[PDB]
Formats: sequence, C-alpha cells, structure tokens
Amino acid sequence: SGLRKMAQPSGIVEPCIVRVAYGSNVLNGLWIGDEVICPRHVIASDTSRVINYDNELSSVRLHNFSIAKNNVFLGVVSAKYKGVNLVLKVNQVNPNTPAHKFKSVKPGESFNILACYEGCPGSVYGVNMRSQGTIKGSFIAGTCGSVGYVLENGILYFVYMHHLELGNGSHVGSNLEGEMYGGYEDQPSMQLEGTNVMSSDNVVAFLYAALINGERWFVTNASMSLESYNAWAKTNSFTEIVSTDAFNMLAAKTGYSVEKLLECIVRLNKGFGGRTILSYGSLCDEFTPTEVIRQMYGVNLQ
Amino acid sequence: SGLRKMAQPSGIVEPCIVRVAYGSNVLNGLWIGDEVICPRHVIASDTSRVINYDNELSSVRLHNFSIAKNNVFLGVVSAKYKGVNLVLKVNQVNPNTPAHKFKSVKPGESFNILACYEGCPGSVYGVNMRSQGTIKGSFIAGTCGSVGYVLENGILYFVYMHHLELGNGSHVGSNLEGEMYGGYEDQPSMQLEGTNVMSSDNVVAFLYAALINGERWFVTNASMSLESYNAWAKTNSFTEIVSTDAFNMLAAKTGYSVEKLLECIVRLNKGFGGRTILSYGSLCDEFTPTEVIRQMYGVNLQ
Ligand SMILES: *C(=N)[C@H](C[C@@H]1CCNC1=O)NC(=O)[C@@H]1C[C@@H](C(F)(F)F)CN1C(=O)[C@@H](NC(=O)OC)C(C)(C)C
Ligand SMILES: *C(=N)[C@H](C[C@@H]1CCNC1=O)NC(=O)[C@@H]1C[C@@H](C(F)(F)F)CN1C(=O)[C@@H](NC(=O)OC)C(C)(C)C
Repeated sequence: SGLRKMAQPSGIVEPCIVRVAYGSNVLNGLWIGDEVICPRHVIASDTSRVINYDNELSSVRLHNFSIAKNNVFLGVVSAKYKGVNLVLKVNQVNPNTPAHKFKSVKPGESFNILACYEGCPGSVYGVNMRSQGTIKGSFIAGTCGSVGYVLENGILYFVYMHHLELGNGSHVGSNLEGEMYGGYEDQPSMQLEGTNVMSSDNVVAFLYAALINGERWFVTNASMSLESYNAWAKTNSFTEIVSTDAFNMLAAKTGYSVEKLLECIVRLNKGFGGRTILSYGSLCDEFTPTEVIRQMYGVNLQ
Repeated sequence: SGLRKMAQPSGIVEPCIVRVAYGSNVLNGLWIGDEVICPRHVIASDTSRVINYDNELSSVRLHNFSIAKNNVFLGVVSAKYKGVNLVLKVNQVNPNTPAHKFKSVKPGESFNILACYEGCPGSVYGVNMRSQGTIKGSFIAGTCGSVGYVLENGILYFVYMHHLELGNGSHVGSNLEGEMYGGYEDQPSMQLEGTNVMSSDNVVAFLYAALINGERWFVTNASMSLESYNAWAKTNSFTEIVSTDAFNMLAAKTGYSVEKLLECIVRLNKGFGGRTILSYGSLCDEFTPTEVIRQMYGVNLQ
C-alpha cells in the first residue's frame, strides 16, 4: 500500500552530466557522444537585459569554455545553436554514452528530473508537464542544464533541459531539439503562464489509487458519461478523457467504472469538506495511470 | 524556487540489486562483495502463521535459491542470520561493488529508497524515518529487500532494507546489520505502532522553506522561546529542540528567528483553516534542515 511521487532510476543518466562554465557563468551540460548540450544563455554576457543571441554566438571564444567531469576537462572544437540550446562538439567521446532517443513530453505526462548543481548530480525526482508547458519543480541558480528523462519499454528518452524560472515560480525548459516548452523565450522579459488545466486522466488514476489502498468515502452509486464530463471539463479548467481503455486494469481490480469516478471529480471539485483522499486535501493530478499501476501492482515499470 | 521531496542519485546502488527467489517467495537482495543480503522471511514456508526461523535455516536447501542479475546467476555457498537478515555467501564477487559503510538512521532523518520489484530497480524516492521506527513509503508484494541509502560526505551508507507493512499501512525495515527499526519482529503478528511524534526540527525547516519561497500568511509578530516551546512539545507529540544552531543560515538570510517559527508551529498545529503552506494542508515534518538548505542554496548536496 501507499502512494508516493517517484522517479525512475537515474544511474544511466548520471555519467552524462558535465559542468559547463563560460566567463562568470556556471551550469550543467549533457555529454553524449562527442557533443555537450547546455542552455545557450551560458554565453550571454548579461542575463539581466534582453539578449542578442546572434551577437553572442559570433563573439564566442571556444577556448574560454570550461567543461569538466571529475577533473576530466574537454576541449570545445565547434559551437552552434540548436534552438535555445548550444551544441558543443568536444574533443572526446563520452565513454559512458547510453543508448538513447529524444522525444517531447506532452501535458499531463510525467518524467524524471536529475537535478544537477554546477555539474554535480544532486537529486532526482518525478515531475509532470503542465498544460502551459511548465513544471513545478525545485530549481535555483546553477541548475540550468539539468536534464529530464523517461524510460519506456527499456529505452532512455531525453525530454527536458532546464532554462529558467518564471515570475510566478513556474519552471521552464526545452526539449533536446531546443524547442522551449510552452513557447517561452530564454529572455529576462516578463512572461506569463496561462490558466493551468488539470489532467482528468491523472485525477481518475489518483482516485483509483485511493480505492486500491482502501479509501472509499468519496464514492457512491452515481456515474457520468465521458461526453457529459468532457462538456463540464471544458468550462472547469479540466482536460477531456479520450478513452477508459487506460483504466481497464484499475477498473477490473477495484470493480469501479471510470464514469463513476468522473462523477466523483465534479462532486469533489467543489470541496473535500475538510476530508482527505490519501492525505491530500484536494484533487491531485500529479499521478498518471501508468504511475499508479506501477506502484500498486508493479507492472510495466518502463 | 520550489520545494520537492527528492532522492539522492541512485546510480551507485543500482548495480548491487539482485533477484532472490526461494520456493514460491521472490524478492530483492543486495549483492555486495561475495555476499547477498535479503530479508530472512524469504525462506519462510508460510507467512500467514508464526515462523520458526531456527527450524527454517536448519531445513534450508541452498540449491533451492535462485539469485540472478540479468544473465548472471549466483550460487549460494552458505547462509547465516544477521539479525532479521539472511546473509548468503555466493560464489562470485560483485564486480560493481561500491565503496560503502553501514549505519542506522535516527528518527527525523531522511534517506533514499531504491524501490526494486523482484530484482528489477524500479524507482527512487526520498523518505523520512518516523519516531516509531516506521516510514510511510509505497511498498507492495515483491519489493522486500529494497534498500535505503544515504550519501554523506562522499560516503555511501546502506541504512535500510524493507521487510513488511503493518496493519495501519506503516512500512517496516531493518538496517543492514539486521536490527529491525522500531523493534518490530519479522513475524505476521498484528503488531501495533505507537503515537507518531513530529520532528520539530524538520517542521521549522519546512516553515523556513515556505518563507524563502514567498509564503507569509501564517506569520505574526509573536515569538516563543525554546523553553516554552519545548514544554509545549512534551505534551503535543512534537520533539524537543535542543539547539537553534542548525538554522543559523536559514534564520540569517530569511530574517526570521527560530523562536518566531516555534510560535507558528504551536498555532498552526491546530489546523491551517483551509489554507496551504507550500501546497501542504498541514504541518510537514518530512524535510530536514539539511534537505531544505540543499534545495534552496545547493550546498552540502551529500
Ligand atoms: C539557470 N541556472 C537559471 C535557473 C533559475 C535561477 C532561479 N530559478 C531558476 O530556475 N536560469 C536563468 O538564470 C535564466 C537565464 C536568463 C534568461 F532566461 F536567459 F533570460 C534568466 N533566467 C531566469 O531564470 C530569470 N527568469 C526569467 O527570465 O523570466 C523571464 C530569473 C528567474 C529572473 C533568474
Ligand atoms: C515483501 N516483499 C513484503 C512487502 C509487503 C507486501 C505488502 N506491503 C508490504 O510492504 N513483505 C512481506 O510480505 C512480509 C513478510 C512476512 C513477515 F513479515 F515475515 F511475517 C509478512 N509480511 C508482511 O508484510 C505482512 N505484514 C505484517 O506481517 O505485519 C507485521 C502483510 C502486509 C500483512 C503481508
């Protein structure tokens, strides 16, 4: 029993983290093959005013880079922008490059953050991509370049590189192609996050987890069609459910239909009445159906 | 900005996990050197009735063990009890044995759980040892033998191996010397957990983190001495603060004294009144002062 936000093991990613320093800036880079990827703003001369990245790459001095992993320093051969990321060809192939692919995470999907501090892997935790392309993590100075990843059907996927934090505390990053999530820009300009839309798929899985544990106070006999629930969701800042097929095992083992839980959401969306579901005071959308299944009946851990 | 329960990177521990099966029981073992450690109840024939471990070790058939790591199967040479743990001498040294030590965590101290499912490392997350020697994690069938660890001053410490779950959902394990935390017995008896005592040191760190992030609704002009709070905490299931010299840094740069936060605890212990601190609905004692400092000003990462 028990539900906890988790991260997939990080051992495969740790050997790819390097310290990247340029001028007075220090952050992290991803060393895979003969290439080091890091946020391009590390070569910006002043991150307090608008940045002319064209005029930063053209004045860059390759010898002024300092890339290191445990007293092993790499020389930069060439530098180019891949989106908002610098792609640095280095003079040494990473001997510990794992088999890997690249992909982007979508709203509601969970992935792992390897929080790195000035080149030192420090912690690992699970996160969830929000509707506006942001995550609510724990990033501070020197953690840019921290990598996000997911393991699926035994394949490492690099899906996130940290770039900045918005004024409201939300954390913005990019994919490994340099496309910033949510369309945000790596500039010190005032940028706003829209209304957050809660993942209905994850809230259903969250309620399934409570039932599996033994918490049943919020359930009744009432049900609601995915069509009636989707109509409400479009006006209550909730996503629309595309299928119940992802909840087949949960429904089979609990004996509760997705529609019965769709009704619990609209009813519980008005207030838990001082009550609690798995120690949470309101609806939680941080656990995906896969995350719940992995913890309750350790199946398909990747 | 941001506070999230995190785990230290697990790459150093992952290569020590093996699948241990005996008869119909399947769980995890820690393969370090020429020895594999796992909960001794893996040789129990019936885990629904009292177990005579003396008569189980005497009837044990070493060849009935199945220990494997990928395509590497290990042969058991000898077996002995170290407390509640089975110590199995094997015919092969783990080539990836890391430098390590063993120690026990104390109440209020945090550590990392590498959740393994029948020999497959599946996830990693942080936990906090409670006063009664239990943790509130997420363990299910087949996760016994999952190991807890901490990285301190560049030293890997093995500090936990999971054994069982109590009727109230609390999770029980032992250190690697075989001493069950909290004094529980590795028997299917209906054992009881006493009143949980909140770690005052960790709740203070939690409030410091909230202030650093930007929350202040809970702040008043009042403060409370450490003698007055300690007297209040002997009767409200909170630990006694022995010294404020663990928060000098947090108090110095937040501009709030421990005494102010001690008053916030006594008042907030009666309910947040619908409000939330860092998204929590009640006082949280799961973050140690060190954990907070690590996330707010990345220092002492190990
Ligand atoms: C990378 N190490 C930091 C991470 C940042 C520090 C505090 N909280 C965090 O997560 N990233 C940055 O410093 C970027 C780099 C600059 C720019 F994005 F290229 F312009 C500015 N950065 C910011 O994060 C700023 N945020 C912002 O620009 O909002 C538009 C702040 C938060 C002011 C550092
Ligand atoms: C190991 N894989 C499991 C983990 C267990 C499964 C469900 N929740 C968990 O954490 N551990 C066990 O099955 C032990 C082994 C037996 C014994 F401890 F040796 F007696 C029984 N176990 C239990 O966990 C039981 N709990 C218990 O004994 O209370 C003291 C339950 C969960 C009732 C099987």
